Amino acid sequence: VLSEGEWQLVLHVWAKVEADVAGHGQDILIRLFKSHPETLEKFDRFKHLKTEAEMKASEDLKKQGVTVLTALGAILKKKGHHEAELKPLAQSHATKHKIPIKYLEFISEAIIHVLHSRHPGNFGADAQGAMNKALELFRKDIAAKYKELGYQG
Ligand code: HEM
Repeated sequence: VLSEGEWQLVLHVWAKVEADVAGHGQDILIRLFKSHPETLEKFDRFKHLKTEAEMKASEDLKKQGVTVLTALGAILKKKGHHEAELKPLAQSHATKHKIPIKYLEFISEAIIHVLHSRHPGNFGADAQGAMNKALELFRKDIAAKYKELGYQG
């Protein structure tokens, strides 16, 4: 369970993401695909992209980055009270997209990497620890839902 002070560190860096969620989403997805290229294979819409340049020019990838980060932002703003938000997300990602917990760890690592690079003014050590806690809680609750849904993540 996160403290309110930890939630505020999470929400204060998310406020900067929201200055330009599209640009942050491009950076985060591209970082994920460069660090863990196997994850790109899950996105049938744009798994054909070969280079970071193609990735940056992809309108579909940009829209996906907005979709991801906006859904995650809604979850974070619930400050752990995210049962309703996790239901459809767990179901689609367990059953339709088939995203292992290991890949949610990968995208969490990409989010932390991009925030560390872009936002040193709001992502010092304490803030990064709070974000890690929030993302661990997200993955913990998602993994429990995966099991309820019949998916070993
Ligand atoms: C913070 C973690 C994540 C969040 C909040 C998130 C959120 C979403 C949302 C809102 C959608 C659209 C609605 C839906 O299908 O449920 C979506 C679609 C999708 N997600 Fe995720 N996602 C996350 C992580 C991942 C990861 C790590 C992968 C793959 C490695 C992935 C693969 C996909 C795919 C393939 C789609 C369908 C894209 C398409 O329409 O072609 N997701 N995600």
